[PDB]
Amino acid sequence: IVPSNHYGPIPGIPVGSTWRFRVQVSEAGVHRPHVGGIHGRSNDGAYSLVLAGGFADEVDRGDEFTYTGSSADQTLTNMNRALALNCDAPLDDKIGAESRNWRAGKPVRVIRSFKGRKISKYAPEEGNRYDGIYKVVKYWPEISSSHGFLVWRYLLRRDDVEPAPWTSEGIERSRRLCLRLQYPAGYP
Amino acid sequence: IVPSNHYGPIPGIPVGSTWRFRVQVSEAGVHRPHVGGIHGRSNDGAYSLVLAGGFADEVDRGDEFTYTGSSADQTLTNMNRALALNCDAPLDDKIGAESRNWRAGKPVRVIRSFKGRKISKYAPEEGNRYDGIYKVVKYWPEISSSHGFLVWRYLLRRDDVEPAPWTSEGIERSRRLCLRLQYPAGYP
DNA sequence: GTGATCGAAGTT
DNA sequence: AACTTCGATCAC
Repeated sequence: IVPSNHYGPIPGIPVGSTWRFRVQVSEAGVHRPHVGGIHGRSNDGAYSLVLAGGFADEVDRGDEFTYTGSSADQTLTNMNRALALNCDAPLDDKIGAESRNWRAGKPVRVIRSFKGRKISKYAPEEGNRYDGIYKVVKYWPEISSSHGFLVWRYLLRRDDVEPAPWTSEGIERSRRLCLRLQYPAGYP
Repeated sequence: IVPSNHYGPIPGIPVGSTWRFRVQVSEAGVHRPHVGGIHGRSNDGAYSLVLAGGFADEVDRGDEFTYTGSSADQTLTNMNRALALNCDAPLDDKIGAESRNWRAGKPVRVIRSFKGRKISKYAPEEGNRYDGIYKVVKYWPEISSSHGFLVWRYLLRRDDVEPAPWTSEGIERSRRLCLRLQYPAGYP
């Protein structure tokens, strides 16, 4: 339906949509990789990402959250560099950079998984929930507090006309459209 | 239908049956893990295994083949110990052991994947093929020729009344039962 | 085809 | 519930 390098929201899929399995999200076109947390291209940008609480030192305030790139020190390559390119700022592989106009940054589809409940209060009760479009305000390398190795950190800030699922308006909208947890066809 | 610790062939499923994906094999009960190559229990034995050519130094003569346990030296624990228990011989975590009566060993369901074509001429053209029951003749630790680290090796020998799929009789049987590559229901 | 990956079942 | 584990997809 849509190309793999599609930026922005997927047509016909409103914020609050929830799928049980990652493969459902892949077939839906929201997040193509079956396993990988980040969908993007190293010489273009990042198209989507998933919060599944993989890092104990990550935070989540809903409108803003931190993200970590994918036994050794991490580097700004592949998906990490892809995510870095979305930031409206010159690329800096040493100390990172901060966007001058964060809203000018490339749009990123953000999906929160229930697995993130161990680090995030905004994680859904079940499955994987599309929470909308976020943008990279800044990024920088740092030593991870959870395993002592260097990791790349990213700041994501929400910029979407669609109301957040945890907000009253988002609740009213999710209820209005009867958005509920969808299992695969004929699931036991 | 059957317990997870079931030894021997799965009822109603003849040798030569082929599925495209591992998940099909999991749901069929032939090999429960979705990813893992070995299905067994560390304090009981091994129930099934998959040949997908993961090790370049493995061999396959059809009736007999070598298998390797799952950056560092391997140990005789978990699935490896499980596979070791199937051998009719005292457990030896130093130099391994050789069965006195290999036919007395515990039965192991063996599934060959097309991925094994790079090392095995017996690997199927497509998907994953159940080739029947094998038994562990012996096992021993050795330095892997493909990455220089210590690995545990296993010798499997076929003992099944059902004819092998590559044999004339197995061909005639597979043809007779119209056994062909099965895709998941409603696959594009 | 080679290299990469915040997924699900099973065992423990 | 934590750990172990020879898939499926898309990026290069």
